[PDB]
Amino acid sequence: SMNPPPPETSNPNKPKRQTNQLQYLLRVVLKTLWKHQFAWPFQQPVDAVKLNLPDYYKIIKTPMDMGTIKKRLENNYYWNAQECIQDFNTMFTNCYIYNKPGDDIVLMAEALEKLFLQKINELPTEE
Ligand SMILES: COc1cc(C(=O)NC2CCN(C)CC2)ccc1Nc1ncc2c(n1)N(C1CCCC1)CC(F)(F)C(=O)N2C
Repeated sequence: SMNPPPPETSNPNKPKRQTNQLQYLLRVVLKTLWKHQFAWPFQQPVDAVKLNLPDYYKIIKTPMDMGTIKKRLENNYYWNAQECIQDFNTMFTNCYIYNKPGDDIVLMAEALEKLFLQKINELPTEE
């Protein structure tokens, strides 16, 4: 089976704004997660072909990854911080859905999610 095209990261027809919360999501949240020792499987779309997972895109219909999230942030693709937060949650929950409790990849996602939740708890108030 083929991989799907990666999620869209740019759309010239979308309105754009910068907010202190979206700036925080890029400068603090994404940066903190990216450098984590368990980040690397989440830094690009799942390549189901390379990984020989023919059923991955049969099961996961809303793929997401931190490479995509970062590009969306850099491109001012998001209008609301909540959109970006949803994309992180989609990434984590896709991992839990496809895989099984206790799997190494799940433990990796769990560590990132812990850190994510800590940083989102420190999200500054909308200015
Ligand atoms: C360079 O990339 C990899 C390389 C190798 C790699 O090189 N593995 C080697 C390990 C040692 N043997 C000897 C050869 C292959 C393994 C995994 C990689 N990448 C990856 N990215 C993302 C996911 C994932 N993997 N998952 C893992 C679970 C276990 C097998 C895929 C399952 C998943 F479903 F796709 C998933 O949810 N995510 C989040």
